[PDB]
Amino acid sequence: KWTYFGPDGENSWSKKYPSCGGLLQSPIDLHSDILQYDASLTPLEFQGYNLSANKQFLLTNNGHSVKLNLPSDMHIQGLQSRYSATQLHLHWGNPNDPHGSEHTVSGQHFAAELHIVHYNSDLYPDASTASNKSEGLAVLAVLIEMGSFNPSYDKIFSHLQHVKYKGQEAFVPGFNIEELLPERTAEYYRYRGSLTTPPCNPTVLWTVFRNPVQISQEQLLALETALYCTHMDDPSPREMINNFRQVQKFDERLVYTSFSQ
Amino acid sequence: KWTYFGPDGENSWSKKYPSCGGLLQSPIDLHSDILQYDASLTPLEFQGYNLSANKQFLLTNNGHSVKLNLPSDMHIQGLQSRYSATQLHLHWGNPNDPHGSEHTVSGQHFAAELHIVHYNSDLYPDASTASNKSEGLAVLAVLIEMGSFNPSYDKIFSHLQHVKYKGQEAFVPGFNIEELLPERTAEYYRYRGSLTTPPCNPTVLWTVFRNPVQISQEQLLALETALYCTHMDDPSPREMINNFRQVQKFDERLVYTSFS
Ligand SMILES: NS(=O)(=O)c1c(F)c(F)c(S(=O)(=O)CCO)c(N[C@H]2CCc3ccccc32)c1F
Ligand SMILES: NS(=O)(=O)c1c(F)c(F)c(S(=O)(=O)CCO)c(N[C@H]2CCc3ccccc32)c1F
Ligand SMILES: [Zn+2]
Ligand SMILES: [Zn+2]
Repeated sequence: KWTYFGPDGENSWSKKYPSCGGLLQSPIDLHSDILQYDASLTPLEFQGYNLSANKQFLLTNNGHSVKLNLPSDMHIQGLQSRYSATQLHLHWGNPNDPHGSEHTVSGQHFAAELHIVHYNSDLYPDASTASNKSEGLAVLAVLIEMGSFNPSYDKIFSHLQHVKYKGQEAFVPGFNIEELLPERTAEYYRYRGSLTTPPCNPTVLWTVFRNPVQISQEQLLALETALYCTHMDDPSPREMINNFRQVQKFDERLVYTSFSQ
Repeated sequence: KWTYFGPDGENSWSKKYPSCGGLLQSPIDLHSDILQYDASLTPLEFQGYNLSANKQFLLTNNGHSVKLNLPSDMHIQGLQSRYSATQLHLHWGNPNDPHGSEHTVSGQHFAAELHIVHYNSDLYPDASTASNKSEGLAVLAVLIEMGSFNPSYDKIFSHLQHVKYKGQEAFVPGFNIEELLPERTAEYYRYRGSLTTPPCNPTVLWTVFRNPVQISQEQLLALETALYCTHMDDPSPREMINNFRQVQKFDERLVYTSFS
């Protein structure tokens, strides 16, 4: 029953999940002293991201997150193995402090953050298996700032009032997930880190795009007010707010960039 | 035994020291959204800070930071109770990322940070006893940036090579500790928080001065490279670097400022 607030919050995770106190932890602050240009970081290609509108995909509130399941024919090409999609989810703040990205940039939080989780499907038959293995997971991260209304993100947000409580599931028609990515996807930060929730496995190759996307104040307010960590019938409801982890020590790591300036 | 790096680092402090996972944890980012002017916050008076140059004060490396012992006649006046000095110490990063303050300002780290710890001597006999009690401690924090050479900080830093390893100790002749405080000490942030090291008791009234001080690039590099966490005969030595805690969540709370 880990949480992001109170006795069971982040400084206590490592009591039950030892990797959360181990090395290579994410998220981190992306700042100049630890950035190094790497010309071998060539463009990723996003394959089968255009999910058919006539198909539908499962949206679930598991109490800690809201995730959309993605099909294994969706993949990223460019890495040293194929990585297939398994799910996407978000992280965000609260109505009175809409600053809940996980990674920060020169010490500043963005409003929210989208993660698209993939696993090495060349080597493993499912993401759970991959998650304990060296470079088993690759997660793409999109920074989200308060700005213009975003119709593509709204294809997800329009379904949240239907997965308002833990254990609830809804179906989302397919759309082109590439619409959720920012401009100039060839410009990104890359680093070795971990899951940012229990069990904090240090098995993730992170790609954080350099450019943020925008969603509106009203979309952030919906996202921040729609969802609960607890079941529909729980007599001690908890809102699902401020579901991001603080940034972590670097432990001598660098972050490699595909952009030189 | 706790450290700042590896399996014994900050995220595992709460196993042995449960307050590190509880309420009112420090340090925090001081940013505009959470700042509120409070006209009640008047200037502190630093009494007994001009330490006898005929007295010596113990500097020790405890494996976590370098600390100078301070005398109980040194005190802050201006708070509801008298708070008497017990020790000062510093936190810093490393020469590849030289930004190791504990508090940040609009998400930005300073080079380093000086803390002068005090305890409520009106209510408790010594800082150890106060440290887990209501209203027990008060810490002053000075932000440090690279700039001009600082003679006064050099009164401490010139002794660092004598306290290189864990368990080593040196003597520092009294000097005026107020020389380590910045300009316009009436300007400060105040908030209720905790120790930033085990046992992380939530018993600290924090005062962080608005203005930083300067030390030279050579002085900052000395601080970053002079000390180890380990004993002299340890086959696996460890540099004392990056001895600062990551900022904590601070939600539905204000930091009060003595300035607008
Ligand atoms: N920010 S993040 O990308 O690190 C990240 C999460 F933020 C997050 F919430 C979840 S979870 O499964 O919904 C919560 C745990 O129950 C996962 N899922 C993890 C749990 C273990 C596992 C195994 C295979 C694929 C994904 C995950 C996750 F990878
Ligand atoms: N950043 S800080 O101001 O919170 C702070 C420290 F950063 C730090 F390193 C120390 S310590 O004594 O050197 C190491 C054991 O905590 C202390 N000392 C505290 C620990 C408990 C205690 C008891 C009596 C006097 C001082 C302290 C500390 F208050
Ligand atoms: Zn995530
Ligand atoms: Zn300190």
